[PDB]
Amino acid sequence: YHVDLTNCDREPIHIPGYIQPHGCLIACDNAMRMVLRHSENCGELLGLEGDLNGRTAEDVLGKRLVHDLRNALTRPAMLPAMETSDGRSFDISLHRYKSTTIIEFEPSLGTARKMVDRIREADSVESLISRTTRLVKATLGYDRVLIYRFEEDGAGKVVSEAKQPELESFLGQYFPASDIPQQARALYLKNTLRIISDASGTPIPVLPAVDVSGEPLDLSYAHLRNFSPIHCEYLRNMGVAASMSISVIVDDALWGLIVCHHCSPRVLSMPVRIAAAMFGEFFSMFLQVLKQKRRLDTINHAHAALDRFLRLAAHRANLEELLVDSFQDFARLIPCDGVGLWVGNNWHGHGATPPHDAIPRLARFVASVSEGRVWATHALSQAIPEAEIYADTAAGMLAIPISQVKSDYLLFFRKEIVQNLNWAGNPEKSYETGPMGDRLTPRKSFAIWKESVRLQAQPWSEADREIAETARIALVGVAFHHSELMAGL
Ligand SMILES: *C/C=C1/C(=C/C2=NC(=C\c3[nH]c(/C=C4/NC(=O)C(C=C)=C4C)c(C)c3CCC(=O)O)/C(CCC(=O)O)=C2C)NC(=O)[C@H]1C
Repeated sequence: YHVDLTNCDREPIHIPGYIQPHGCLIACDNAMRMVLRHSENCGELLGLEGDLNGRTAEDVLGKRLVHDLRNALTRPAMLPAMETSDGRSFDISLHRYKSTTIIEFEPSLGTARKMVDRIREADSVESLISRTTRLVKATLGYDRVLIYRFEEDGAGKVVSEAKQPELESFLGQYFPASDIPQQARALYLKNTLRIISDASGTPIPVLPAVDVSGEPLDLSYAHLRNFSPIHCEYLRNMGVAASMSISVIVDDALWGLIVCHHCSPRVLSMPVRIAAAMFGEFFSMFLQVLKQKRRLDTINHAHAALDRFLRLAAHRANLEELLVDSFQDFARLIPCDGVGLWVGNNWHGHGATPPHDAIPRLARFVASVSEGRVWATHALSQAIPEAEIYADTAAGMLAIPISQVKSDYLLFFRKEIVQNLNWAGNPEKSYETGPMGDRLTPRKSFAIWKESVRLQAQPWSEADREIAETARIALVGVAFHHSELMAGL
């Protein structure tokens, strides 16, 4: 077995058989009686000799320490400043997973509260995320701090950045979903924090990698777990020697990551990591609440806007004329780059929309698939091949029925997503490569993403769809109310 670009999507990164060099690791049985595995550097760090496997935990660590560890017993217990029998001092991380006890040893001020105080008053998602990269960079001292937000398809967008002036910007850039494989996302979801202390360091083998019964050691919750050589190469091509990531959990899902990159080796001590993880939890909670508030404000605004229109309709004899005069104002309901009105087989457009002569084909399509419901796509050329030609202007379409009887619609459009990019990076910046080649570089990642979203628009969110359904009911309703008046006209 060797990992490469053909099979890295399935790399079993939870069982790498190695740890990072800034600590050592002992695996014991579920009762913590016997040593089953140990990293090769345990002898050096703990002051021991030969094969530790088979020796008892007490033999290896001391009765005192084993007692304290048992008492501490999948969320790892953090025990700063513990001592082994001979007086060597360690920050110890202890957990049980799959009924194996894993003990991690690192040879070894109100920070979290003060950091959290500086974000608690953020009053929008942007205000929260902008200040956080700045704050985390200043407090933790990394050369770059980013926040990635995952799109619905899994792609990452770099939504905030604080960096050393001489580093290139990645702000507004996207990376393909495949840049972080599924197993990596599963581990990000399980552990608040992920540390890479030295990307160019030499990893330390776990002894044995595979036990007598054929089982590998599952290091899913071990902070010393080594990382993929694919990512190692990616980091090295970027000039990045160390990282720490904080998982952003919103509504029980992985919303994104706060990622700290350092151009030289770096690892935070256990007490600072505890503070950073606590910060991450509060950041996640506050973000969750701010997203929810923004959604509420958006729905509230839309209802008020629909009421304003209904108020006008109550003083107009001719609803169709009112719609022809007003339809552009519905662009305020749902973010869009254009909007149009298809009523009585005539088209009226505003903003970025398909060309006038393309509309009858589009309207026939909408009438065939709507079935009196909101219908939406962010890949219009997949439904109408001829739409490819105008994808630069209108690649996404959301259609709202506005009559219970006639095939009349209000149509919202969005441009293909590359047209709305706001990328702060340097197009002249290039990257060196290793054996796997230029795939493992930001430049190439971004190019792959751009190619993957050709002819597609930003997807219509659940909130967009909810507003559209409310608008359908309002407009179908008022059309029915005016139907005798319009029959007369
Ligand atoms: C086929 C597998 C691939 C792969 C695997 C891994 N990626 C991991 C982390 C990771 N990779 C990236 C990708 C980036 N794309 C960019 O464009 C960019 C910067 C502009 C970056 C940094 C990211 C964002 C991350 C998240 C951590 C970080 O940002 O430093 C990963 C886990 C590493 C670990 O064990 O902690 C695996 C495994 N990466 C690939 O690119 C493909 C080929």
